[PDB]
Amino acid sequence: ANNNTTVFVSGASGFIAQHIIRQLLDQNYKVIGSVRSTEKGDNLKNAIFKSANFNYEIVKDIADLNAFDPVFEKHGKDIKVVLHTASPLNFTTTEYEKDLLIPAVNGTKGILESIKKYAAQTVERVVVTSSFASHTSTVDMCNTKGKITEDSWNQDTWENCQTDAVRAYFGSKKFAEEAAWEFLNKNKDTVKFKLATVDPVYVFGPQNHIEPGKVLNVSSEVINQLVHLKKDDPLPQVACGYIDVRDIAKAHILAFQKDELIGQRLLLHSGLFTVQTLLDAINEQFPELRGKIPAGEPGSNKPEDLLTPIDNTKTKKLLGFEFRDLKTIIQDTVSQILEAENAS
Repeated sequence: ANNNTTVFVSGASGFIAQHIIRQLLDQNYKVIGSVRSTEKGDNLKNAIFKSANFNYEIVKDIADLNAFDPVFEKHGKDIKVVLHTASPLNFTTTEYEKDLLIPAVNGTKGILESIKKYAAQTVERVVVTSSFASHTSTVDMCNTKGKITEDSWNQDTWENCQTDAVRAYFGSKKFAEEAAWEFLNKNKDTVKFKLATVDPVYVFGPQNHIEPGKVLNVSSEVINQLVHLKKDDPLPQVACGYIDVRDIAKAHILAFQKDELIGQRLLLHSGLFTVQTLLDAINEQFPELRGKIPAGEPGSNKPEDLLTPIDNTKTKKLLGFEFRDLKTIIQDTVSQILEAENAS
């Protein structure tokens, strides 16, 4: 029955999306992904996924509100599930409303309007990839006396998130997700689909695919960065929650399969980290790197002493599977990096 179900995945080349599609194909779903070019789609179909159940459509700019109209006109009677993972390109700008906020909101509104136009009674489930940033501003992320849950919202306004590039990016995620819930509320009787959102913290984990022989490109930066720093190199400053990419992918799939996930914001978060946390874990699990990478200041910079606590009890109860912990993430991520460089 899964092969009788077509799932549309926007932004199919992405880090999260590739794991979603791998998992979907492993469950014998029919998948149409959207890609920015024929060469990317072909590389995906024939070098990465290698499946007759993966098709692709070209969608170049999700800031265009009509970007998904051709897809749903062509396939509007077949797509039962939409996993909307695509985000606008993030680039340096000082015009945050024009270059960040408006494209992010249109990036959500567009595909929903396409569904309303061409597939209102066919699409049964939509899952939108959102962000921890819809739950908190950057300015509210470092309050050890507060608490963030799935019902928390980033409190910034359209105007005050524009003070700086990271805060504006956080605001773009907030307003993009708000647009999804607002669309659903305004169209409750016009469209059939049920909506959930998957809202991840900082994403760690192994690449779905590595092409060998290459400098290795990795989709989550900080672990690969630390692995390649020398002993005396100055340390980056990075603190957030962490979540494995494969758990995010699995959550998206449950979020269209399971009726208990309907209408929920799912906070995809396994634990807190600072760079010290990562160094401690990497040094412990990879003897070959001790004395080669930084040690940092073990015991300093505990994330509990810096970050607003995150309580995602609801999400963990509803998803019903155990998130990978930091040790597993570091083992899988670092061993993939080291083996790939060994092979090249």
